[PDB]
Amino acid sequence: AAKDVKFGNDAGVKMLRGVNVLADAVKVTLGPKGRNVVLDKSFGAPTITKDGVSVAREIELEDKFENMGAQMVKEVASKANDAAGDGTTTATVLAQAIITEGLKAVAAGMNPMDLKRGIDKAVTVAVEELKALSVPCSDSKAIAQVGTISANSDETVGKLIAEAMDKVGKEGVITVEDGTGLQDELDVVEGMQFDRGYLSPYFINKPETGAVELESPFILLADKKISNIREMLPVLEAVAKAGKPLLIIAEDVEGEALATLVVNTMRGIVKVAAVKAPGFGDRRKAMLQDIATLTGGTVISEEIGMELEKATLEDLGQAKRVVINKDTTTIIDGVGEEAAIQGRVAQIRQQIEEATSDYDREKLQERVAKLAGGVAVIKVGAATEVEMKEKKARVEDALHATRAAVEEGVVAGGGVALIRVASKLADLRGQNEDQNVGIKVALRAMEAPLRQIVLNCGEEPSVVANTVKGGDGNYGYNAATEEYGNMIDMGILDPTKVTRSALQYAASVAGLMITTECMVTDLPK
Amino acid sequence: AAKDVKFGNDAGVKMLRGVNVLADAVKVTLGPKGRNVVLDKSFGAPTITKDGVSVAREIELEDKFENMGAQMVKEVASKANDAAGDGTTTATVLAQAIITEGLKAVAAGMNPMDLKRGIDKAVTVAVEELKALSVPCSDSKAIAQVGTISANSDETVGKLIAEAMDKVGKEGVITVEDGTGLQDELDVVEGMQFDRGYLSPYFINKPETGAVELESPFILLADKKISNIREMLPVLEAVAKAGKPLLIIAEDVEGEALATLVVNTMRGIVKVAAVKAPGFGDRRKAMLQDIATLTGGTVISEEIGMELEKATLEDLGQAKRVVINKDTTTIIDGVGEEAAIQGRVAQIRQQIEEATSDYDREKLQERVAKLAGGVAVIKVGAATEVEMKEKKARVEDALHATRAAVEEGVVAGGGVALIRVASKLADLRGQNEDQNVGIKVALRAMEAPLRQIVLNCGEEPSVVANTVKGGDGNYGYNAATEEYGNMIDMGILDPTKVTRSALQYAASVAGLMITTECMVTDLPK
Amino acid sequence: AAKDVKFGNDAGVKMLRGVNVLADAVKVTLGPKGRNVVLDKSFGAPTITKDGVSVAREIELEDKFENMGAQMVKEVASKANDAAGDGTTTATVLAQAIITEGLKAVAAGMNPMDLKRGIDKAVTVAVEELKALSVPCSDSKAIAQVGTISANSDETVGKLIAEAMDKVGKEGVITVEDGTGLQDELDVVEGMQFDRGYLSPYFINKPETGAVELESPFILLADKKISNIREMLPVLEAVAKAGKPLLIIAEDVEGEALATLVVNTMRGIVKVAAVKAPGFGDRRKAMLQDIATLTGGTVISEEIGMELEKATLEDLGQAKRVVINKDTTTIIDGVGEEAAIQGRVAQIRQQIEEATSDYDREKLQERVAKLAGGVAVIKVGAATEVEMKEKKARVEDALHATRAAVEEGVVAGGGVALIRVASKLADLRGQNEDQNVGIKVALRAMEAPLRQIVLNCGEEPSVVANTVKGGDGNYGYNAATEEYGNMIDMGILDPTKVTRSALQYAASVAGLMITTECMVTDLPK
Ligand SMILES: Nc1ncnc2c1ncn2[C@@H]1O[C@H](COP(=O)(O)OP(=O)(O)OP(=O)(O)O)[C@@H](O)[C@H]1O
Ligand SMILES: Nc1ncnc2c1ncn2[C@@H]1O[C@H](COP(=O)(O)OP(=O)(O)OP(=O)(O)O)[C@@H](O)[C@H]1O
Ligand SMILES: Nc1ncnc2c1ncn2[C@@H]1O[C@H](COP(=O)(O)OP(=O)(O)OP(=O)(O)O)[C@@H](O)[C@H]1O
Ligand SMILES: [K+]
Ligand SMILES: [K+]
Ligand SMILES: [K+]
Ligand SMILES: [Mg+2]
Ligand SMILES: [Mg+2]
Ligand SMILES: [Mg+2]
Repeated sequence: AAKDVKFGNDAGVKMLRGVNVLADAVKVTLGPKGRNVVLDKSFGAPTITKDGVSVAREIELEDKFENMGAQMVKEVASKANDAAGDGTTTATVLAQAIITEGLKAVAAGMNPMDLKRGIDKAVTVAVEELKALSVPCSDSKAIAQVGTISANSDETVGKLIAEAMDKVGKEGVITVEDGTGLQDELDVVEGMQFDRGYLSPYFINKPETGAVELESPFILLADKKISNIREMLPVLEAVAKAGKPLLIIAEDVEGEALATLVVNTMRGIVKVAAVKAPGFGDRRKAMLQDIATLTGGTVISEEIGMELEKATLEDLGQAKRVVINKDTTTIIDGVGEEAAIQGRVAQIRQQIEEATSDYDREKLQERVAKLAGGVAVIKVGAATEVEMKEKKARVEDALHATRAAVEEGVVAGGGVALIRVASKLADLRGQNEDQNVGIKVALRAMEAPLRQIVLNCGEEPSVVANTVKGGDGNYGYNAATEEYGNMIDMGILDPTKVTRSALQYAASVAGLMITTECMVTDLPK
Repeated sequence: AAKDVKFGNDAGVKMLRGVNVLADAVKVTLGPKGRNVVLDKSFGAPTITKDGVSVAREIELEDKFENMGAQMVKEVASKANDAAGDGTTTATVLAQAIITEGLKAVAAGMNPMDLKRGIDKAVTVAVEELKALSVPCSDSKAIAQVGTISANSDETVGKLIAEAMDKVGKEGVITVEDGTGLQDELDVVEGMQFDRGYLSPYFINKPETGAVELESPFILLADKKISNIREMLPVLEAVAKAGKPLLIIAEDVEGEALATLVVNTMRGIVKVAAVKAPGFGDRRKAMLQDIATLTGGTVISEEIGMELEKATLEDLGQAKRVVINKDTTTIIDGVGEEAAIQGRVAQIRQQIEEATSDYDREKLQERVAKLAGGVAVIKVGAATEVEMKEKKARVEDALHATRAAVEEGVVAGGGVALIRVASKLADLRGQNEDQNVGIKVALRAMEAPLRQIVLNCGEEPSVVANTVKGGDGNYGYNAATEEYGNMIDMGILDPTKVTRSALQYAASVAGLMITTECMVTDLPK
Repeated sequence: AAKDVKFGNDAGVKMLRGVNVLADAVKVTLGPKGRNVVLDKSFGAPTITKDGVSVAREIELEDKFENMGAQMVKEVASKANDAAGDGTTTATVLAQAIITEGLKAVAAGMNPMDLKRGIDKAVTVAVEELKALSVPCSDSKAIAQVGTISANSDETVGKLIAEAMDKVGKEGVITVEDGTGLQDELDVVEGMQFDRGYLSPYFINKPETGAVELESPFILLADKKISNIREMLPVLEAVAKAGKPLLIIAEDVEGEALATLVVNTMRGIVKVAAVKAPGFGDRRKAMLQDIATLTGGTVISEEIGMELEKATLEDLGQAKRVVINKDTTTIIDGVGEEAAIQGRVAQIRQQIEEATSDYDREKLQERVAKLAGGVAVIKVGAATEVEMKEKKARVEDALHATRAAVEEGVVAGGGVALIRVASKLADLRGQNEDQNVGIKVALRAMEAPLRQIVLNCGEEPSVVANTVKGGDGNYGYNAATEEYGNMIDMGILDPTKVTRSALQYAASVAGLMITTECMVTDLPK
């Protein structure tokens, strides 16, 4: 259709207005004193939230160009979310800060490309510096603290997460479900859990959790790669009857075969999901067997001259339920008999005795623990369905944040880490003045998170910012108590990963907008 | 419906306005300092590009007449693209330059036909002169340089392309696919690859790549032309069963038979694709056999009194996958047994020994290399899906440009080649004054590319243009470093083919517009 | 619906405005210096043409009455086109000239009927006078010249046409197809070709060429007229099987039978086309046999007591392909065996020996030549698909014009023939003054073609017209070189047939408009 086309400044003011509406709506929810945002619903009462992502999803503007600016920066939160699962609001205020000053510099006549280069250089060095300052979240105490902090100071949620990770390990699978009513519940189910997700989406039958769930399915344990569907045809049909879904746990399911499975299960033609076998090399085969012993199946390896074509429903393993995430497979309640299973345990138990290497020893103990990984399930307390659904949300977020914290060290929260980094880069320079302005734009935007947190408290941003910059190290402002102190000692930490991600995605989208010269959209008609 | 009709000047100003909107939007993306253009999307964030073609595709104007002018010049980029696969932006700025001055001359009262004749004469001589200045891109170093330059100075992409061409030859087939994650991968697959594309589109089942892809298909190796479908009927039905696609590799598939295949495979009635046999004359038969030995098929030649009717699925060859472009067929992983294949190699290996001619020797070595051409596959590095998808784009373009460079010599880039050519034509004259003005219009437009590249840098076009014209030879302006020097020594080259194409298509469309007296379009209703 | 009704002058000015828009758009394309007209397309770039018919097809006006005038005169071009296949633009400028002055005379109070009578008388005498001046286009040199002139001075196209007519005779069938690429190709295919077209349209399966094309069809050779479908029923069903089309070559297919064939083949119920047998009388039977010997069929004549009912697929002849125009049937590649065919040739070859009459001798040689007419196929050169498609158009038009030239003598081109004729009619008078004005209107309009050709050159119409009228004979203005001279010696000729047709259709439609008193059209609602 006929288009409306805008250039330079005309386009810039439109974009800026669009990012401001989005960022302003989102940033009021930042930190312990975040404010509420009410989102209208077509039916019933409006939604009241302090969740940034929830607000962003609702933002769409009337002016086509302003809407483009809003949808562009909205990409910042979504990418930061996909990558770290937290810090989307932080990423959004960093982006607004960089875009605002960057566009001002452009309007002033500065070279957009140089501005972007300067911003990029500052971010590159800032990230290195962020790593240098990064400390860990390994022990259960740290995990508890981060969990508590991520749960709005709810020490309860903190303990839960810590206990759940103590059961299945901090790398294990953990889920949260509605509670039976009052008092939380934590139980490990099959069963076993290993680090391997679906070999492709679509298998996802429950987009609510973005996971795949199968009930009383058959489990094919093939010790090899599967490229040709032909091999599956015989077993797939055997499973076609008995009306039960099939879980493929092979060394890997490549294009040809995988593509077919995706299409067939897409047409209701037999429900089948595929995931890679745990581990690699030798231990892979040994582990693929542990699953067999657990599900009562039989490994189909070519090493013993076995063919998938010559595989009956008797070779297949089976369990009451199996769940698979983007990167986790959990088999709940397997058919395997305690005789075989417990016997398998005894075997591996001796393996540990004959262990001549710590590495081999560790790997073996990992198997016995799993067989004797599973899935830790957290059932949220209650006392009224409303509160129960709420606490469930908090536990979910706290878990998500703590998981991120465990993966990559931690740094002082409350926006102080970025402020310390910015101060260390005061002498950073580029190839020219415009690049230097870009560097300064980035260092200035690095104070935005702390300033917005303070602003949401009802305090003065410049005063608090000035005071924090005055000290050093982990010295920061505790917005919950409105007292200065050592952020680490007060338990206010952020996973280095979310801080880094927030900054990189903010600078990335900001750089693109700053170097945008023209915009095209449908004519308002 | 009722039409709006415009004549002369009224039509001219409309056309000019339409080409200006398109050219201005496109030309800002020219060269190393090209600016970004933001293209609106109905959903999500806007597209940000420095790619001229991407911008042109989005240009459509409200005023019916202006839109006609935009769509007309848009033909310049598309034809230059189809012919050389690069230089569409260059072609667009040349067209705008020729159209602008040409229409001004017309408004001044000059004869349109003479103006066009003059422009044509200048372009004819300019092309001859361009050939005279043309130098080569034969060795891997040159290929690497061009690749690097086409990849925005990414020496990585440069090395990749150079290595890929070193594997399958600079005339061989090369593809790029998403990487497994971090670090690039280069592997040659079946298999073999020969220079023959689909005998007609439609066979193209994947318009994304504009190629045809078949999985585990049967390969009919007929040593003769196929005109009558009757001959195929028996084999086509044999292939109808077993549910596998068919690849026809005959001496040629003419109208009657071809037309049927296009219609049938068009109705899902058996998937079949046809391509000519590699080479011609004697070597053709020998090569058609190499394919047989590779795919485990049997050549059906009339020389041995064989009929296609009397051909079973046992005579047909077979491979896990085959891909065919506009002019390349690649058979990946053939059923042929290493015994037969490796034996065939030994045969041809002796052929080379008994070779009494270099030509026959070269041709034989070509066969052994292919059997012992295939398809080089480039898997782009990664480190996040976003960057991976981006680098993939660059490798694709760099490859496309380097391929063009390899085909036809090279000339100084940065728009200097056309400037040198223009200076050599200062004394060119026509049959009259109007023809002389046309010649001058063309020589003036030849400076436009260098001027726009400089303008995009933020420098002064006239000053740089003046300085480059001041020197001679490969003396030019390096827009990346903003330093003058020897364009060739700095590695800034353009395939003579893209420069020539850009100029000819620009002059061609410009000539048509300049000689347009009337425009007809639907009434804005 | 409610109508708008206009009378006399009100209607006249509307008509005149409508013919002026159409004629003005069309006439700029007249002659060697014709200008371009740009025609808008709903998708892609506009069409740029110098072809009058192409422009006329696009002309439709908003004002209902003006549109009526445009559509009426548009009938001039279309009829001239159908009758001579050239001179549509010439016919259009003659019509505008006659209509313009004629309507002015009417407005002045002159009797419309007398004006029309005068115009008619002038045209009647002018045509006689045109015949008197008419010279021939018989030898290949003349054919080459006309072809070159009709191909915009492209001596290449001229040679092609000349060679094609040298192969199949100037009365033979000639077609043009896309070339294989670079360099033209001329080959005679079956086969044989005779002067007989489809016995009715509808059989036309390819409206693009307005011809009928059959592949591997059966050929019924009945030596008699076919009125009753009953006779065909048995053979039609035999042909229903084997899934092959049928070509009926009988003495003639009359109403009843023909009507059925048209209806059945109209419903996909068996594809059958019918054409009369070549020649008449005795030679007819002999010729019908030559076709049999060529297609391997059997003539079904009642003379030998044969019935169509008792005719099997074995009696029917057969060929790989057959094409039939409005007045030409060409059988390509017949099944007949070279033994029978070459033997038949020997027979007729002796016939020529025993020939006691030149007439019988000529007729026999015609048969041997055909059997030892066919269809000459011209494959246009190339060097890029665009240029190839263009040159193909030129060859098509040049062929069409040359064919017309060959049929009926030639006269000086460049509009001089009509000017010479007009000068010879200076003393022509009618029954009254109004009739005399009508005569003058017609003689004045006869200068219009030369004047428009000159005007398109950018020269002065009155000066050139005055100078040409000053000399005599073939003295004219060469618009290509802008030099006066002998039109015939310069090779600028027009078939007398197209000039005559252009004038008669122009005067015919003009006469109708001039005698129109009232117009009725739907109310603009
Ligand atoms: N007591 C506190 N004092 C100061 N800052 C705190 C305190 N508790 C938490 N924070 C900080 O608040 C920030 C996180 O706030 P919040 O969860 O509202 O936004 P986000 O994580 O950036 O985005 P999302 O909407 O995805 O949660 C981090 O900088 C965190 O360290
Ligand atoms: N360092 C450089 N200095 C000057 N010119 C350069 C430099 N590097 C590349 N170029 C030139 O830039 C031009 C190519 O730019 P670009 O790829 O943006 O446009 P294009 O090829 O004309 O069209 P497309 O949009 O199809 O790519 C060529 O003239 C090339 O030689
Ligand atoms: N060198 C020439 N000088 C003068 N007149 C020429 C010359 N070459 C061709 N002509 C004339 O130009 C006329 C034909 O022009 P043109 O083909 O443009 O129009 P047309 O045949 O009247 O209509 P159509 O659009 O059907 O072709 C004829 O009168 C022909 O003799
Ligand atoms: K919040
Ligand atoms: K570019
Ligand atoms: K013309
Ligand atoms: Mg958070
Ligand atoms: Mg390019
Ligand atoms: Mg003509």
